Amino acid sequence: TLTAILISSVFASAANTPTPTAGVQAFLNVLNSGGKPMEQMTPQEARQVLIGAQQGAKLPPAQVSEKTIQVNGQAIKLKIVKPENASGTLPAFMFFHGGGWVLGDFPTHERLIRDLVRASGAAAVYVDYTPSPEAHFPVAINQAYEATKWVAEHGQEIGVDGSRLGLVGNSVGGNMVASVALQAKQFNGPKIRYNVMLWPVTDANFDTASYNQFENGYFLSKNMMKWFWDNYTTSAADRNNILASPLRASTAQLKGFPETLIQTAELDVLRDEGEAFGRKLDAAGVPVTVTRYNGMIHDYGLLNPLSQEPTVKVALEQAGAALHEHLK
Amino acid sequence: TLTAILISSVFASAAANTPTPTAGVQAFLNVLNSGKGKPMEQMTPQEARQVLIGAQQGAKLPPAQVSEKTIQVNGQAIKLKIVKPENASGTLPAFMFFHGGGWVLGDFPTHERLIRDLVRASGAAAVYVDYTPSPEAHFPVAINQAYEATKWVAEHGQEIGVDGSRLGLVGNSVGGNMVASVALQAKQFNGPKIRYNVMLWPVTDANFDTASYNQFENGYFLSKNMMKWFWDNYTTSAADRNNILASPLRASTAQLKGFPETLIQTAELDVLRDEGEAFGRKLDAAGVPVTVTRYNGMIHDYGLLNPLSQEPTVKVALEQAGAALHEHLK
Repeated sequence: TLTAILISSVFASAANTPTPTAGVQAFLNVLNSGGKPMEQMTPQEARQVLIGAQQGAKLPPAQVSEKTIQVNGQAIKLKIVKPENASGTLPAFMFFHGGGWVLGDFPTHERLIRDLVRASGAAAVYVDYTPSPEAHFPVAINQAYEATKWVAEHGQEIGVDGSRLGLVGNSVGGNMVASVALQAKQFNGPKIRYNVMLWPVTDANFDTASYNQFENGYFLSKNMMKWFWDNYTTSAADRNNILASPLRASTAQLKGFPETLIQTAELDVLRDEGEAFGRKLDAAGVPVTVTRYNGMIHDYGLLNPLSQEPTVKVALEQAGAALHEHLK
Repeated sequence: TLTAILISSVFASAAANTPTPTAGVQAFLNVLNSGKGKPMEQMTPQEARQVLIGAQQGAKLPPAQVSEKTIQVNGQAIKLKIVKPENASGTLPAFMFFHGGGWVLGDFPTHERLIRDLVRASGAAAVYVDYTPSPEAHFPVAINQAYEATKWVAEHGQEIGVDGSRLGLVGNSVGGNMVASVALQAKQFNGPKIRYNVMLWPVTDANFDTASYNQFENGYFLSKNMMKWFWDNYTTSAADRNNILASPLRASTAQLKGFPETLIQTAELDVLRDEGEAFGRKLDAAGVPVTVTRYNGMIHDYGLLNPLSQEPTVKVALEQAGAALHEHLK
């Protein structure tokens, strides 16, 4: 009886090219119809673009606190985010924000951070590193490492088990994850349970296939990336330093890197260098997972206008679930 | 000074995003491709079934509870296997589980480790459906059994300790095809309600000419000739292959409107990769909430094959599928 209907005309019908999802396309359509390119702005002007765009988002419940640490004649501001009904001592992850070294701060990233805390059950420790061009390489990655060391050694002071410590970051913050992990390897600690590199920057080069395919029109442009790198450091030697361009590390330099998750966006100039870095990690014996989220642009999980995109909600839940498993 | 070390030669670099297997997947392929047996499509169904049975046999299973129930629908009996978290007691949401194997291969034991992993990661009960294999049956027997079993759980789930109103659909390969087929029947027949679909490296079209079909046609376990053989055992009818319950990629936007919220996982080095990703794009164009995740370095059935159950990507991918399902079954 059913089989007759199933084979009938009731169910008759009549190239995997990258395209944004409908929700991402709607965001891009307005952006691309707008004005002045970011690389022609001052740092202050560019910072305000992200501040104004992120302002006023609905924040999911979480507990936020603040601590300023003193390390090696340096004050470092931390913002600590915990699940709303947190009790007892929690594992933690450092959180390194994106923004091309020039942009970004805690409020711009707060919704993303809260999403990752909720999905992982772990405390986030945001590091308020000095932006570029006020500082150049390697000021911020040094601050990031020193703050990581402080949490590992003193984390009980903020209710965290510093022995169960991850590193999480988006974009240049994902670069910062790799930079802190490589410092920790060279300096014999602290131990890191897991890295989450969200759509990371991994190389000071602008000629991968994805750089060419998504050069303009996909929110993050090639020229923005060049501007960001120029504000960070114009030194060829710095750009050849694995703490800036971790894609340039050899297999031997990557051996022993922490277990890692890399998320990439299908329509992101940075996609190919993030995926390539994952392949290099695996060749060095590092346990690594690389997930490409189709239809997405760079910073899909950051931009508050995209916070209800189905892929965004799933991707961040999935990053949190992986983190939770590795912080037990 | 600390900066001095960071800018120093200590950190100078000592040292094209081409698809390659991870080291662990390559090790598995080297064992597999070392065998001197004949191609699967030259085997009898029984011989081919034994290949997958043996590949999966003897694996460590993570803790879970397993039970069985045979249901009677429209005069036909359908065997179910029900998998719950080890410490389950209390009503749970559920997902139907449709196994893969090209319609010819597969069963519960071959898929048990995968099913248990998804149950543990999601907290939900799995209801495996023992559909009739091909060529013993052809289209649409198995997808009808799958739909009838789904309807039964929705209406009678209390009998197995499940809230049938919170019901997902999960399957790998042709099982992911079966997810879409059951969802499209449910839309046509006005129920049951489905919270979430998880299509794991699915078959979506009876065509063999996508770029991934050509790039990965041999050497990556699942071959183009295997896929043609599986389809041929399932149905050689052109009309059936043009039916959206067999080739859901051929559905129009209007036919896909209202499909349940969906997660699709694809493997980078899988003939089926492109049709799975293309189906996700079609769902999104029809207003369906859909996430498509490609796992790099993986072959087809990365999450099924027990020799790959300790591959880092596998463990993470299945945890991530379970987390998405948990969020949608609350």
